[PDB]
This record gives sequence, structure tokens and C-alpha cells, in this order.
Amino acid sequence: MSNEEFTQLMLEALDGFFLAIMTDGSIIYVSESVTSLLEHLPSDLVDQSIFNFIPEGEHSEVYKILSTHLLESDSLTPEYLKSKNQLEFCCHMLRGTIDPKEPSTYEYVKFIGNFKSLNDRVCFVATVRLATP
Repeated sequence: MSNEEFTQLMLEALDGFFLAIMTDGSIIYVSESVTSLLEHLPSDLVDQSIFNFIPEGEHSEVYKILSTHLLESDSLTPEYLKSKNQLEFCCHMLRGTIDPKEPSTYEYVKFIGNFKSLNDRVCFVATVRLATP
């Protein structure tokens, strides 16, 4: 069993995909299953902001809850960061469209992730799954 096969099965069982953002929400990575869960290609997401896909009324609380969580690191110097434990939150994400005449549709999803320094930058690596409220 390959690395890629294992993550296929785990993310299938979760109904989820992998996502990595910078602290301003800029998207640097998305795994292939976002297509069957949201009908975006990963390349439509990478280099865009996560907030381009979150309804505006949610932005304040998502950023607040991420910021507040990052403050739990004792220092913010990237070499010495390490998330103490996982962050959890839910929100909507816009779906892709074959028909732009159609009105916009959204999936309610749950994030689970951690801050982690790259390479030094601070990024949030997460699993995003379908959820219900």
C-alpha cells in the first residue's frame, strides 16, 4: 500500500480533504478529493484566499478563532512554534459550478488542523470534512 493509497482511504472514510493555508488564509495546498466533495480543482484553490470561498459573514469569526488559537504558542518565532493541540471549527465553503447561471451553493464543513512552521513562515495544515450543524 502506497502513501497516496493510504490517504485516499482515510480521507474517503472522513469525507475530507487536506488543506494548508498561511495565516492570512492564502491557500498553498489542497489534496485531490476536494473535487468530489466541492467540485473545485485543487488548482482553483491554490494561490487564492480561503476567504474567497467562505461567505463574508463568517470571515470575522474564522480569523478570530485561528488567531486566538495561534496565540497559544508560547513564542511566535517560527523555528520555535509548534501547536500544542488541534484547532476545530466549522463554516461554509463555496462549491464549484459548471453553470454560472446557477446560483452559488455551499457545503458546511469542519476544519481540524494545527499551526506549523514551513521549510520560516507560519502555516495551518488541516483536514476539511463534510459536516452538519
